[PDB]
Amino acid sequence: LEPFQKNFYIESETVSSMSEMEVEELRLSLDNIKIKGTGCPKPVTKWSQLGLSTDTMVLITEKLHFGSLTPIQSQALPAIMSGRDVIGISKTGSGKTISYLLPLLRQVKAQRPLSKHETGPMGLILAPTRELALQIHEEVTKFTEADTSIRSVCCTGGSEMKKQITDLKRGTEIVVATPGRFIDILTLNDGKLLSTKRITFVVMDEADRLFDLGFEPQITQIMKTVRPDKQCVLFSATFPNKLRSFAVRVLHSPISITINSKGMVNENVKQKFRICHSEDEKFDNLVQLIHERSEFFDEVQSDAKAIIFVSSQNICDFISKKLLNAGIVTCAIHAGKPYQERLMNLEKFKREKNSILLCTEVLSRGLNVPEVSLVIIYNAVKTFAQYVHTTGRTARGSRSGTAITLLLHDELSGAYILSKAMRDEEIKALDPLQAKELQEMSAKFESGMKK
Ligand SMILES: Nc1ncnc2c1ncn2[C@@H]1O[C@H](COP(=O)(O)OP(=O)(O)O)[C@@H](O)[C@H]1O
Ligand SMILES: [Mg+2]
Repeated sequence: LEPFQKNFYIESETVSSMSEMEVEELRLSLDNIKIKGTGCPKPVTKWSQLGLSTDTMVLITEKLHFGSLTPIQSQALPAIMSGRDVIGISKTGSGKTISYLLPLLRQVKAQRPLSKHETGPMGLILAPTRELALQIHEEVTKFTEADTSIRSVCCTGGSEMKKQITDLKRGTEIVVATPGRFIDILTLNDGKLLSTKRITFVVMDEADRLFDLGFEPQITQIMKTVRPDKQCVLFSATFPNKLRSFAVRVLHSPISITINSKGMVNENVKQKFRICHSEDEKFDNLVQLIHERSEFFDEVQSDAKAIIFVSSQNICDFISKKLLNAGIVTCAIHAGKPYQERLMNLEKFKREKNSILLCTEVLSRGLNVPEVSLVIIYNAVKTFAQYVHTTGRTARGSRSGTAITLLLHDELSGAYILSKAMRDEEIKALDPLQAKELQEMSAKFESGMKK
């Protein structure tokens, strides 16, 4: 019942100044960060936005040379440092260790040191295997080497547990342990060797594996004995129902952070693109797509509408007229038409069988049209939010249709977005060449950015 500080995070002015629209775009760009729970702070983008110690900043930026945070770090660090229970779900190799380690270190460092009668630890990291525990312990050691105030001990079934004990005799601030082994240590020396009294921070790492390998009973037993108001975090590559059930029971008002759990675009949407080398070739492709649609219609005839999004009023006027020369009728809408003429076009589009709407991307914001069978993005969009909003005009659950982007060969940010928004399955099903050109473009954008 001794009071302890859990909430340390002071949001930097740079992050505070970020608008909610900017945060949404940032979360999309960081491998589709999705949050559940209330009061999650904005994600950070620099190590310097976190109030880390000078020494930690040196290790991270000058010895490990980390230049950017992973998505799970960007969002999990501020949330955990704000004292919240957090569930973090992110693919293997995405930096989950540091995501919990830096906040653990901060909380532990802030507390009253162990008195001579206190065994520790203050922090507990549970891992499903000896090998994993040892790895975590290595990281903990690295980040605590320069600081005498924090010791770590790795408690596993590692050859000489006898070499683990003698160490525990001296006390420790952090224990990294497999769950069965931790419980065993709790009974040694009449329960006087290692105590849970001062545990304020618990981490469950590789938590799906903690459960698969049969540790739920041990972990339940551990949670029941740690103080109820502990901070607890759970990190894992997957989040099966049984683990969720455990998490919900055991965590207090947790924040859930998932990194690319589902597609930012509805999975039923068929995403496509065509790379063109000039506006002329782009228009030729548009006409061809429209012709292929019409052929399909006859074939089917043994109401599927389309929207073409363009960037500007001028391009809208221009394409409407060119399509008409090619014998293609459209309803066009852009801010240069009076309100009545826009309504007229909307109602015509809705009323007419297999109609085509030509619309500027900004008129699409407040667009009163039902979802459609086909979206053609004539001018490739350059943000994730625009791409999700535009392709979303064909998202209709199981009855979703097709979204096609006409991409110029120098539209590197457009390629980058496609490369991240399309499904892995879609990218894999691409013709080797298409996939090659897309990746090169994406790569070019990526390098061009940092450099
Ligand atoms: N921001 C970062 N930039 C570069 N490398 C990182 C970053 N964060 C972590 N790493 C490194 O990436 C590797 C995998 O990190 P880890 O925490 O083991 O991933 P996970 O736990 O998600 O599988 C490790 O070598 C780790 O030190
Ligand atoms: Mg890990």
